[PDB]
Amino acid sequence: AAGLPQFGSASALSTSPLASVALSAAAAAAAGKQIEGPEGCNLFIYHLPQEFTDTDLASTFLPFGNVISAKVFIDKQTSLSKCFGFVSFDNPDSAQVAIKAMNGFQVGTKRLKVQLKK
Repeated sequence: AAGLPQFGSASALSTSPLASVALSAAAAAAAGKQIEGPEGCNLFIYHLPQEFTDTDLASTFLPFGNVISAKVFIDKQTSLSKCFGFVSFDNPDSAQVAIKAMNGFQVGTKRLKVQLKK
């Protein structure tokens, strides 16, 4: 071939008669919301297990314009539920107000620690 391939997009992987394929686990990096923006309105919270998603916090504070959310799940093996989420606000002080004035994870009995950083 000419040696000119097209990249940038993930293509489908078909199976082959070769059989015997090595399976490996991968940790995708998806951000609860829109791409990154101007920092200064960001918040780091840590209260709940892996079930804590970044999208919930972003949505709540959303006046917090450019919304970039990520999450950090923590469990020793499978049975430990303690964890934190990361959020990144890129907007006027309004996003800042979202962070100081608002906790980020409520569970029937849990409250997330919202630590503000501008």
